[PDB]
Amino acid sequence: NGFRLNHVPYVSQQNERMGCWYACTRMLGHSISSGPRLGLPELYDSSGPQGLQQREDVLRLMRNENLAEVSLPESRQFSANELGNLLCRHGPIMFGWQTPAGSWHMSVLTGIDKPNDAIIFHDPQRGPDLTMPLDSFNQRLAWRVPHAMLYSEN
Amino acid sequence: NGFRLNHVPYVSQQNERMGCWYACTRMLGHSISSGPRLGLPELYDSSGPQGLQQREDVLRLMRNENLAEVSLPESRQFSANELGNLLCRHGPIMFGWQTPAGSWHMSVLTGIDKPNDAIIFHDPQRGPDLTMPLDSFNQRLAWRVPHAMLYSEN
Repeated sequence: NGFRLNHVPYVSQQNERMGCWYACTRMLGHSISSGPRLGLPELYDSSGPQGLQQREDVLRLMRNENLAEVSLPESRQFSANELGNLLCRHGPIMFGWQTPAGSWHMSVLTGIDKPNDAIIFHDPQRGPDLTMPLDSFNQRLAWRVPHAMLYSEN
Repeated sequence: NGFRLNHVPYVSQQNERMGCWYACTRMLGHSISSGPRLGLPELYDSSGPQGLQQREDVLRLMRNENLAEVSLPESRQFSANELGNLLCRHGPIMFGWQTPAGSWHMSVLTGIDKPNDAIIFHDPQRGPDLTMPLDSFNQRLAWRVPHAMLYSEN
């Protein structure tokens, strides 16, 4: 088997701005009353002075709420084993990704399905224990920001 | 809390010679018809000739039955998190350890109890899903041999 975490709890979001942020931190085990000041597009895909501000807000929360970021390969591409290895070290990982309407979303990575070359995740909108192709994850992850993948330090 | 594998099958050693070897390897998913030629003390605590031999014998078994060993840390200590990471990658892990009473035994590591700082293991002579303190595991593990902790490559 391998490379699967097994009771990462499931939390579904409230339909409010950043609803996915609160549900995802909860799946990592944190109870955090604050989050990003604007939307996901700003958080995961800003530029210039806006990018710099959003980055400062995120570092703030990361420090205060005991979250850390995954160092991102310059290739813009994880292998199954790389991801599996990170998950087994770090536990569940909250990631920002861009869906097929161009909307950004957050989900929690919980495991790797090596035979079908897929990541296993909880989606705070769509449900627990979904999979998507590893090729889709690499394509859609928020590579532009160093805070694309957050894991708990607690 | 702590990473736990939840269905490793339990196999007892009966009144068989080197019965703990056959039980542990069966708990790991293998059917292996032969085992180390000398006993447990020689497998886990030998040095000089009786030890370079048992090292050769065990590497051969590993090659033949698709088992591999965990690289032991220089510090001679594992953390709760590191053992969890190891179980997450490799599945159940059979370990050699020395009891207070002085004899060597083999057991199967299955999970970690973080809150109580303990390992969870199947003991072929004492039963399933026992725990012992992590401090005990570190004190009593067969650190002298590189094959202290074996896992399945299947």
